[PDB]
Amino acid sequence: DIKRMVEDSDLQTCYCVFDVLMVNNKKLGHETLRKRYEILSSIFTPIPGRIEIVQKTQAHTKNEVIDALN
DNA sequence: AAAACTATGCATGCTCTACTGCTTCTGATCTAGTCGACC
Repeated sequence: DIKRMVEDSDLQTCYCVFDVLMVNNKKLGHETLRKRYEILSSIFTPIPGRIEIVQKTQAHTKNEVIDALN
């Protein structure tokens, strides 16, 4: 039940962010994914266990996709 | 010496106050099921 955390449970809630759509009266929804990913590193400094940024890896072949799936 | 008045004990009924047993109401507990929302 991440849907409803229990107080006695040892595990806690974590937020893995993979997009930003607005920062300081600047609308990022019409921008490219590259620029939003770049901006996402200038909003918060992640602290493991509570808030994090999902890692994206560059790839330009099908074999890379298959290796990641495996 | 005989008769009338009064005292005390006892029977009698009725009324009132504790104790035991049956029935019903409430509280507490457990078990089973439903719903919100996600995925």
